Amino acid sequence: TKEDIARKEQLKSLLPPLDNIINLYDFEYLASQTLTKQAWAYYSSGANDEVTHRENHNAYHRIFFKPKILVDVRKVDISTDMLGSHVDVPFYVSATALCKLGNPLEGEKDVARGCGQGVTKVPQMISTLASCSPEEIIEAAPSDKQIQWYQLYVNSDRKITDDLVKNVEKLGVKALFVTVDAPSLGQREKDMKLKFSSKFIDPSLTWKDIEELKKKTKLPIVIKGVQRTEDVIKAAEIGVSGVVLSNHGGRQLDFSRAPIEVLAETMPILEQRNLKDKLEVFVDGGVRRGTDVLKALCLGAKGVGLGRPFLYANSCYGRNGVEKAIEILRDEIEMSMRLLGVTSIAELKPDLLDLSTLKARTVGVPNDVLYNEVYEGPTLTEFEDA
Amino acid sequence: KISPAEVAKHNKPDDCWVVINGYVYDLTRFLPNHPGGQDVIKFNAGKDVTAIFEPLHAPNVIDKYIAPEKKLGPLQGSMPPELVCPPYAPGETKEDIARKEQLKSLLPPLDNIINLYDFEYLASQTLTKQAWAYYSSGANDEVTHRENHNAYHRIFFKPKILVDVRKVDISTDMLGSHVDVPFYVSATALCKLGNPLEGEKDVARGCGQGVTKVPQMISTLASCSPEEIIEAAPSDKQIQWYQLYVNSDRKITDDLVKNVEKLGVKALFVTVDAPSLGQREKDMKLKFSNALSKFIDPSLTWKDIEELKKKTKLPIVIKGVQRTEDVIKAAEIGVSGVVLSNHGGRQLDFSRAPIEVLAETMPILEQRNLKDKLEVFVDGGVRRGTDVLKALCLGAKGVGLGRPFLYANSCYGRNGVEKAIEILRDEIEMSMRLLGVTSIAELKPDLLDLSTLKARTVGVPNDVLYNEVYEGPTLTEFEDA
Amino acid sequence: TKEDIARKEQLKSLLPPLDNIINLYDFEYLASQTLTKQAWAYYSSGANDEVTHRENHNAYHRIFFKPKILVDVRKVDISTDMLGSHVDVPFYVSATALCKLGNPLEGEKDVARGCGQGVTKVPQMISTLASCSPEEIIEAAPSDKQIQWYQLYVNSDRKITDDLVKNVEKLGVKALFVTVDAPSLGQREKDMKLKFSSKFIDPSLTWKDIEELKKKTKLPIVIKGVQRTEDVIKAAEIGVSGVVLSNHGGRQLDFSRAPIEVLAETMPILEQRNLKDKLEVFVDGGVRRGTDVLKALCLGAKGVGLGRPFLYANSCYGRNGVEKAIEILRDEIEMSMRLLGVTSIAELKPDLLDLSTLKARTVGVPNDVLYNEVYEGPTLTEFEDA
Amino acid sequence: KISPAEVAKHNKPDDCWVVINGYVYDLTRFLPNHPGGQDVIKFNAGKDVTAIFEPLHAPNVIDKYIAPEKKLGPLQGSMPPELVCPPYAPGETKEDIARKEQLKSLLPPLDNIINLYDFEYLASQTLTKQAWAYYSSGANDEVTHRENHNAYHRIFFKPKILVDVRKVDISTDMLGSHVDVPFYVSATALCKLGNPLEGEKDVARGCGQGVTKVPQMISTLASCSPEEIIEAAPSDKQIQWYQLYVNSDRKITDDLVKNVEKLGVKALFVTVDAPSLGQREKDMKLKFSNALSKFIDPSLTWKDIEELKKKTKLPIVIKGVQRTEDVIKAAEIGVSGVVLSNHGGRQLDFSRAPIEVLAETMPILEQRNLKDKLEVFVDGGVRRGTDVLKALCLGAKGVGLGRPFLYANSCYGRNGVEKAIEILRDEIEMSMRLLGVTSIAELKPDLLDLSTLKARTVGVPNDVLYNEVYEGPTLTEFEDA
Ligand code: HEM
Ligand code: HEM
Ligand SMILES: [C]C1=C([C])[C]=C2C(=[C]1)N([C][C]([O])[C]([O])[C]([O])[C]OP([O])([O])=O)C1=NC(=O)[N]C(=O)C1=N2[S](=O)([O-])[O-]
Ligand SMILES: [C]C1=C([C])[C]=C2C(=[C]1)N([C][C]([O])[C]([O])[C]([O])[C]OP([O])([O])=O)C1=NC(=O)[N]C(=O)C1=N2[S](=O)([O-])[O-]
Ligand SMILES: [C]C1=C([C])[C]=C2C(=[C]1)N([C][C]([O])[C]([O])[C]([O])[C]OP([O])([O])=O)C1=NC(=O)[N]C(=O)C1=N2[S](=O)([O-])[O-]
Ligand SMILES: [C]C1=C([C])[C]=C2C(=[C]1)N([C][C]([O])[C]([O])[C]([O])[C]OP([O])([O])=O)C1=NC(=O)[N]C(=O)C1=N2[S](=O)([O-])[O-]
Repeated sequence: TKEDIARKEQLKSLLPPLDNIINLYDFEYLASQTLTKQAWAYYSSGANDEVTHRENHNAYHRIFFKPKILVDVRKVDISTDMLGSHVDVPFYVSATALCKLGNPLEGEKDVARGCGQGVTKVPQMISTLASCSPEEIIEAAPSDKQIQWYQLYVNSDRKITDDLVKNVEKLGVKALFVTVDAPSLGQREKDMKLKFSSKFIDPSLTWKDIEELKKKTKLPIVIKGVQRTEDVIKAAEIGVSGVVLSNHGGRQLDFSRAPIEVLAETMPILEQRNLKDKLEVFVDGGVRRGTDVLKALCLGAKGVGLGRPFLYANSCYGRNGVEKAIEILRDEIEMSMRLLGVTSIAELKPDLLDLSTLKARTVGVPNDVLYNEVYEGPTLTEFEDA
Repeated sequence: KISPAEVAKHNKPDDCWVVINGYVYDLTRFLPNHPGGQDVIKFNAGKDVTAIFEPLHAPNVIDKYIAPEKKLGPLQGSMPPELVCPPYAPGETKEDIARKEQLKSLLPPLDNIINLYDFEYLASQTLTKQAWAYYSSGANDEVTHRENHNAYHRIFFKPKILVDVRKVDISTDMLGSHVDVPFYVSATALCKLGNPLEGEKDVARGCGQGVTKVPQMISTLASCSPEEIIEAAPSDKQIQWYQLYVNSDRKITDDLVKNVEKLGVKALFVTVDAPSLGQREKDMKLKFSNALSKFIDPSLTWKDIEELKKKTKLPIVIKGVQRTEDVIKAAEIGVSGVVLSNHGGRQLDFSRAPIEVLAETMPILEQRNLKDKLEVFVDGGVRRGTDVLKALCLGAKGVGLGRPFLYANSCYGRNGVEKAIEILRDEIEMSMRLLGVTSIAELKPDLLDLSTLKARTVGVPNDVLYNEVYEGPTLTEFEDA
Repeated sequence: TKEDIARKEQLKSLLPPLDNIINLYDFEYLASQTLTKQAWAYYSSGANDEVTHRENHNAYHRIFFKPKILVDVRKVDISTDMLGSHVDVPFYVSATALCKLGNPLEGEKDVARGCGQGVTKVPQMISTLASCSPEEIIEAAPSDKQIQWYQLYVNSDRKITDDLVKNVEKLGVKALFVTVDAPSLGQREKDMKLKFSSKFIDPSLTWKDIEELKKKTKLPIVIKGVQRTEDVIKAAEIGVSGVVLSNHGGRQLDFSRAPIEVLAETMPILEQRNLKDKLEVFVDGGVRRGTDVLKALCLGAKGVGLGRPFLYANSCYGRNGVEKAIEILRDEIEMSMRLLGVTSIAELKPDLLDLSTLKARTVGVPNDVLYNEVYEGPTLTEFEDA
Repeated sequence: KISPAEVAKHNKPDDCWVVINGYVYDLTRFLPNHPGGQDVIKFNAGKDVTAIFEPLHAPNVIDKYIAPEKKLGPLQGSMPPELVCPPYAPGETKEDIARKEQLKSLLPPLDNIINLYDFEYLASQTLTKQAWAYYSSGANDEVTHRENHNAYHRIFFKPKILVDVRKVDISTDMLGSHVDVPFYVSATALCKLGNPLEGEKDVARGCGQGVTKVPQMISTLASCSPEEIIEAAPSDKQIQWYQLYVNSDRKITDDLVKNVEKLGVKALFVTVDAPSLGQREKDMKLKFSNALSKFIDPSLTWKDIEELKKKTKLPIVIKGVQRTEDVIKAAEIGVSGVVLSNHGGRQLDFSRAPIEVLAETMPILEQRNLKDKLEVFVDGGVRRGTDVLKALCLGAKGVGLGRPFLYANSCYGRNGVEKAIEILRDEIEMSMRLLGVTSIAELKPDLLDLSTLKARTVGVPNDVLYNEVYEGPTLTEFEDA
């Protein structure tokens, strides 16, 4: 109801200067105060109780580092290559449907500008349901070396997909991410709630359709949305290039595991089934700090993705916001490796980690209301009255 | 003919004379065995209690429980005016109207309810204090009632991708019939507290009127008679199940089984987990400023259930089993099923959550080959479609809900019970696709991550001095705000 | 400061009628509002951070029951015998120094009246630093069969102790509890704090002094204050009768284990070293409900003790308070056995218990301030405005 | 002679000219290597900065760090009035006086402080915002800083009874000397933020004036010179230890070791866990509206420590080891000790708590026989006497505290540092009796319950809808109140 004015006093001239944004949560606190209710509902939502959405972040907290001291770390190099090309930093913007709800004027173009306008050029997955055409987004994209991938929601009308694959290969996208964790649109009750005052995606998809989609294209194929060791090993038996261990930001099945627990489980199997070199394994979901990024790289992930932080940077400070988020994260990784005693993404191995309490995901017995309610704790000292 | 004078006189505990609907009853022998505590009858002895009485009981109870020669006689004209008891609402102020504006249509239109918690919220705001305490309470500290639900959250899923999940089919077979859904309505006592006009006649209706029909379990302590509730059923194809408390006068029980069998209920669920009434302190508290009885016999034994099979042709399900050895025993006397339950945490506190006993029991049932010969149901704390799926993956034939159907029926009558069925039917169908399975038959434990099932912790007390002085990081302030 | 008047409007005629006290916590909420600050400080205190004081209660919550259904439980008998005599119920009032701070007019006499004035007669441990003489307390004691024990703080001046042992044996006390967990008076900073506006106990005590104290008396001897399996087995090698597994209500060493964890550990060793029949093992600390009592009895304890609940019942409703607390607890035990499917304290064995998470005493990693601070949960439905 | 005009001119990042105490300095080469960030120097370039400068630095720093020919010359008379910088208190309003009434004597009399948390509380109320942020902050999310202390609580005790604990003796030997206590004061940088007049000269004093004297570790970044701090020591028998950051200009480091060795410090603690400055976001935040440098060389290697042994006769302790393999390496190059530390959680977040690495390390040190040849110290989050005892039982020779001595010295100067020593000396003595041991030598791991050491959990998110609607039990209301 006419909040738009209050909200406008918020973003107009009260957002702080980008030089004061310390971490990816600041982009998120500011976007929750100014985005429109339906932008906010749609970007932040999770499926149902959002325990997977949050467990995704929190599972990073079950893993602690075992650093090395007295290692020369004057120079640290954080570039890696993902899926053939060499990339500046080991993370990427992952794909967000409808980026124009938050940044109406420039949509997923400003993200494209942000991933290539600064020193660091980060990859950008363009969403099949992006609110700006592939055409435009790739054209906004400031800088040759900055790479871009299409993620695909195969349609029931396979005609539309085949044309679309062909048209983006024409446009030079550098790989195909087929999202398979969404045969139906998980329930996101925050949306639902405010929406009170699908043909588009084919629920029939199958590994055979991935096999045929292989033959219809030359780009590399990454299945986005694996959540089991068994389908990582399958995506390897039908020969795709990649697999993103992901549960769609916890917007699809609640009580799906966090990707980092599934990565730590799958990688030893890959190594024992000898498949490890044959598969790029990416991981996204709830990654908010450089040490999160680094924990996933140490276990074997090739690149970790981020959806919501970029998206809220982009919605509050447009393409410049996305540049600042790209470097905030770039400095976190870089400072932490220096502190970890490694100098290059390939040095990042598992023995930099204490994985002994990775499975200490607990649900504690219900608090004792009454005992807690009569108990009074000690008190600090006081200060003279006056 | 009995004079008011003579009547009123006997207002004392070892001589309870009371009047209900212009009739005097000698309730002396009766009150220590009144299911809803003897306090009510004791206190209101020597009065005309009909307003307490008439709106909370099944129409058949005076005839069914009191010896014929205790129905004393007609009261002459009427009581003294301050001897007719007004409707029982302990602790309720004149609130009755503020909670009636609260419910009168400020209750949101029934197509805006997104989940089963919405009905809890709505009922906690509009229901009568006696009925909220009665419906929402657990035994003592309620740690088993909360634990019943949180134990679900110690289980994660292990989904399949790129499976054609175009058509998914959630229907199944429970106890001989084929049901549309894998959940049912468990027996709750006294539904008229929250739905004074229809009570159970409305859950008979929401369960059967729609394109999905859910099994209904009727309670031995239901505020409507089993005839009234079956007669309310709108569909000829919906299943009703009768739940039994066996009385110390076993002929009373024996007539009751014969009766519900003729009305055509389809199974007999014999509750065995309340030999004594658990202590529900929110209720208790509500009378102080507002445990045995012969009614539930505290002597049932495995031999009784052995004798009941012989008296009946309905399948018998033992409802209230809390450990594997009793699951295995129930199997050995050839009963058809067992409902793993702790009665919604209203009886022993620190009884375990049924999802955890089921994860324990079903592998022992498989290894003993008794697995295919006993259907195992589970209830307690099931609020979402993925709780139901966690139980079906571990082996339970069917999942019971007692409390969400009581708040739904309480705020919205039968269309609440039908809406509540759609919420949950959609949530299950919806996560069967995202799990990559298309039929209940495909739910297997290899779809669950069971490795932290047992990670039920009690953490050490924390340090109020360390945390009293710690300040966390802060977010950026706006230039304004 | 003149709170005494407000406080007096509290206890005078605003305490609820004893018939409305539902559980042992109600006695505690009411005593915290009316006791004098120094009574309250001294009764509720723990050593230092009070984590042992609370862990004592909470460790009961790590243990869940495995009940039996379809057991005739029309009749349940909860009496047991402790230390030779046969006792009504399996719990006892444990010893509280200075009971007159809360009940100034009748001190530990009203407790003595309370343990024998009703149907149930419960034991009463009389404290060496009780604020009423043994003489009086035993004389207040209404009823022959009601039993009473002295607990002893041996003095440095052993003369005073020897006379005192002899004088209480004269007075018919039924056993000696020597408290050994207190060679110094643990720091109870709530006291300390309000006290801003020892020869009495011998820190030299040793198992030899217990050996000699055996020869100077005929009463049975219980060492109160064992906290290790090793000294349970020692108290058995020098032949005393009992041992109370206790850490003095967590007023002595913080980070002492809860008695119930130590009981569950010690009892199998006793059984394997064959000593089990030779030792009564009691257990007190943080027992507040009948199911607590029952969990300790199932593992082998002979009787569980309670300090603070009796003490606050006694300070708010004097001897009648203590009667009501004795029956509140008596009905809890009795209802729960009925629900457990057992009919007699000897039926209470370990297999009535799920001890699988007894050691799930966890300290979780620090909450993530910022993530939690930007996250907003789902919302219940609302109700029309008006 | 230099004219104000010429000076002020160069107020730009690649030409920093600044005036401090009537003297112009060319600080251009210098500011990217200024330990307290280059931002301060950058911003105040072209001004007379003496009020920022004079009150926060050791008296010897311009002479020790700047090339002699950069000390430009005398400034002629004085700056423009709005070019003399006022004392740095970022984000502090005129608050300086409300916090000065706060501290002026409404600070409670020093014999009422019951524990080390009291000083935290008092300093958080009276200290300057720059100094509270600086002293109290951790890296990033601060989970290692809090975790440093809570890890203690995952260890319980296993006490002895009926042991004669009449006389208990807490004294011990650390690094060759015999100390009265098993704790010491770890090096904190900039003590003048919280104690502007004496800084470190007062912890030299509280540590030595009393009947108990505690070892003091002096920082390479101390706001007083190592001479001033040793000269302040009141007792001839107290131990001072020097902590080193080695600089990229190794001659600067080499002169510094030679110097502190002549002043008679007793050990060299070489911090190795901050090659780069951890990101302490409370500080950061305080300048926005208020990481390498050559100063700490990011190239030290095990060979450097190998070369330092040859240059020195002090024992060398490596301070900042976070894993067993580096404990074992430090042992293999024959250094005397290792301080298991993560620098008070100010450097890498998700580094482990030192009490847990020590429980891991000491059994591997015993089995390799290196156990007796390396003294292992531990710091981080030690606030009570039973934390110290948990570390001594597991093997640590001595426990370090950096932050409680900084709040104590900040609110109460040297008598705070002496009081803080008594609080902790009493708490240790006191629990050695209740453990039943009378000497540090008797503390062994068979006195600890170590079975839940590793029970460091992160629980699943909980269900805000289930808990939003649950109401717990309530206590009895008074008839009144
Ligand atoms: C005439 C014989 C009676 C029979 C056979 C009878 C039977 C029952 C039964 C089967 C219940 C269900 C218990 C539950 O689950 O809560 C009940 C509850 C109750 N009855 Fe009766 N009743 C009788 C007389 C009375 C009388 C005379 C009163 C009037 C004071 C009364 C008041 C109640 C109340 C208040 C409850 C609900 C328990 C509560 O307070 O939550 N009943 N009765
Ligand atoms: C003349 C050469 C200088 C030397 C050798 C020097 C040295 C140092 C050292 C060793 C520290 C300790 C760092 C810490 O742990 O926080 C420090 C801090 C600091 N210095 Fe200097 N400094 C110099 C010039 C300046 C100047 C000209 C300013 C004036 C703006 C200044 C302001 C500060 C401040 C503000 C800090 C504290 C860091 C904070 O803000 O928390 N320094 N300096
Ligand atoms: C957030 C989001 C949105 C807004 C949208 C979207 C998304 C999300 N997604 C997801 C992804 O990309 C990822 O995975 C992320 O997010 C991760 O996590 P974080 O935590 O970081 O956030 C998606 N996906 C796909 O594939 N596609 C698209 O488009 C998307 N979107 S939806 O579908 O959901 O709408
Ligand atoms: C809640 C409830 C009520 C109200 C009542 C009742 C009950 C309950 N129950 C129980 C059952 O049904 C179940 O189990 C349920 O509840 C579970 O939980 P949830 O959580 O889901 O809810 C019962 N039972 C029988 O059988 N009967 C009857 O009636 C009942 N009720 S009482 O007895 O308690 O009254
Ligand atoms: C509480 C208390 C008080 C007040 C006092 C006292 C006590 C206590 N104690 C202790 C005992 O008795 C026990 O152990 C109890 O308490 C248990 O716990 P609960 O939780 O229940 O509370 C004691 N002890 C002895 O022995 N003695 C005496 O006297 C005592 N007291 S003091 O010493 O501590 O004062
Ligand atoms: C807190 C602190 C400050 C203020 C400063 C500083 C520090 C700290 N550090 C560290 C040490 O000393 C230790 O480790 C402690 O702190 C532990 O924790 P607590 O929790 O106990 O407190 C340091 N270190 C060295 O070495 N140096 C120096 O100077 C220092 N400081 S900084 O660097 O960071 O500035």
